[PDB]
Amino acid sequence: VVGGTEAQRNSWPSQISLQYRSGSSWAHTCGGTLIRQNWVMTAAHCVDRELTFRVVVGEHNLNQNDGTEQYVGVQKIVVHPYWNTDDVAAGYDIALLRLAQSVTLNSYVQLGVLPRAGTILANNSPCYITGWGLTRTNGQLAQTLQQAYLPTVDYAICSSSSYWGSTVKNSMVCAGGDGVRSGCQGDSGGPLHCLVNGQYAVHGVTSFVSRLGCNVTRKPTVFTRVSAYISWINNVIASN
Ligand code: NA
Repeated sequence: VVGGTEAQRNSWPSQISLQYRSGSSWAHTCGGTLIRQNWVMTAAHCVDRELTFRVVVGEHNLNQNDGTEQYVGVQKIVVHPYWNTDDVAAGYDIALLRLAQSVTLNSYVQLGVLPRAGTILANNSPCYITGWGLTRTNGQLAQTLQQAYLPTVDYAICSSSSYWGSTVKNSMVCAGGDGVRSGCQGDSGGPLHCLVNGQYAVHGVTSFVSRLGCNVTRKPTVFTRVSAYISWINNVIASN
């Protein structure tokens, strides 16, 4: 997250860190959203590589003992069948991870609330991106979970020529684009939390930024639109 602020420990309890084994340690690669006690929602592209993955819930600081973490293996990966790793602009950048154990819920560990199917936010709708991604373009991962206020940019504006053009689809949410704040590498797969009728819901799964940089004016961060995938989500969980 470029131009973020450190999140309070209990603001975003559905946020997880998806990590891969890296020698005798684990490295954060992507975000995710706890949606069942044994199911995480993430970006398909976060799991294109043939790695050993684990999920950390109740995680705040990647580099320090928070006293609140639970560490769980990924037992099953279900990627959207239409996902194509060479065509992220096509969409479908969503995957569900079934965890080897059911996590315990507390104030640091909660299910992410999802929008109703079909829900599209009005332009300029208030949202936060959260994650441990780079704090600057070509930068380093955050230690502490960050958040950045990223208002939505509607499909008509986001798919206009000075924004993302044909690259953005109606199956996606755009947010931000102010040249100051954004998603960056390592935020992928994590939530866009948007405030709708008094309640935050996870409307976005972080998918991509410009190749030119994370915080590039009129290249808002693009998210897979959760509300387009409600039946797919339910269908996967119900059969797994
Ligand atoms: Na920690």
